[PDB]
Amino acid sequence: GASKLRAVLEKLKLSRDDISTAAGMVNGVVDHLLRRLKCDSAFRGVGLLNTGSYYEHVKISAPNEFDVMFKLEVPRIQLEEYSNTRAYYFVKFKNPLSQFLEGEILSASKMLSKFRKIIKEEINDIDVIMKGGSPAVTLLISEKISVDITLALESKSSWPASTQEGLRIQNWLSAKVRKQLRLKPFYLVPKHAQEETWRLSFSHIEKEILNNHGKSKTCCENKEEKCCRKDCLKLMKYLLEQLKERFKDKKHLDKFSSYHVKTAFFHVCTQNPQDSQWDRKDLGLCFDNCVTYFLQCLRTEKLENYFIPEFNLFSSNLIDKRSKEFLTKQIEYERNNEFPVFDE
DNA sequence: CGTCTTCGGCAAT
DNA sequence: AAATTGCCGAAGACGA
Ligand SMILES: Nc1ncnc2c1ncn2[C@@H]1O[C@H](COP(=O)(O)OP(=O)(O)OP(=O)(O)O)[C@@H](O)[C@H]1O
Ligand SMILES: [Mg+2]
Ligand SMILES: [Mg+2]
Ligand SMILES: [Zn+2]
Repeated sequence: GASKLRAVLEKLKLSRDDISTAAGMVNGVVDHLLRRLKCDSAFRGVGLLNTGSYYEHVKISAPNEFDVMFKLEVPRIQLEEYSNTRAYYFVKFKNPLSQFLEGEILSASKMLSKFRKIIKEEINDIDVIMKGGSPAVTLLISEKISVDITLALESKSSWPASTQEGLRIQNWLSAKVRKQLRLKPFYLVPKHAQEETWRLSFSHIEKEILNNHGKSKTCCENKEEKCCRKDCLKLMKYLLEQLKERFKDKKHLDKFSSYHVKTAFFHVCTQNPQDSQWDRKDLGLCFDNCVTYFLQCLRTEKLENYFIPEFNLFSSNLIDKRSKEFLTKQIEYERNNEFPVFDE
């Protein structure tokens, strides 16, 4: 019901007064931590990269969770793939970060220790409190707003071989745009699989795609070309959020995150490259495409990382089969009854 | 649809 | 020498 879905999206609209107060609190704390980190020899070339739903304009309910990425431009990087995970690597150099070296590989553990320590020493100074390595630190500002701070290495090199067949946007955002996007740097965040591994990150490309998302260059720039891509992502994020809360006493949905929904959404955009396939009048049909695709990923236990096709976010090593069947069962029930979790 | 606010980039310090 | 910063304009809440 497109009429009901529009009512849900109004409920999910952020308060501009809340945005102004929340952004002010986040920026003040983030700018403070950047100034301190820029004073350290190791974090000398640190820079800010705003990531996540808020800066992608797909945050729902309230601006209570922010995601920032503190990126270091590292030089002469040499990646070594860990096992055959296609997404986790060991970092080597072909310098400031010499202190974090353990042998010849860059220690994500050591680098995370100084990162957390410098931030923790600076957070006790401030009405903010600090709480698998990525995000490095989670701040709670005034008991209302949480900010995930992710340490990240910036490599301006060509993307690793595992991403060769990823970012399949040629028939959607154009091969010209895929060439320019893959020219931008890629990022490595400390994530353990072994605690000295780094995981590939493309949150900057995800933000850029979401804010320049149409086949048409003028998509969502005027009233005539308002698509419902972001509305469908919001509805999918809310559906998973309401289900995880409804079944929080059970532990099945604890492994599911909004990134699974966001990754699945990018795949639906590849499957439906035209803006006419995302017309505002067809919000219920477009949302059902996102639901139908997400059910297919659950049932087949296959949800490829949008940038690393061989990395399966729904792998059996990552999520239990009973968790996928449970979420499959609940989504099918929810769809067959006009999504009761939206009313709550 | 005009107004106001925030965010992102990068010449110019 | 290279990190900082002010500013322009899009995105989107908001109302009338
Ligand atoms: N498993 C993952 N693999 C790769 N990148 C991830 C993963 N989880 C999160 N990210 C990156 O971190 C960012 C923030 O993720 P987070 O878990 O905070 O949710 P989100 O995308 O911000 O949406 P919301 O916070 O509203 O649920 C994402 O935009 C994504 O780019
Ligand atoms: Mg977020
Ligand atoms: Mg997070
Ligand atoms: Zn659009």
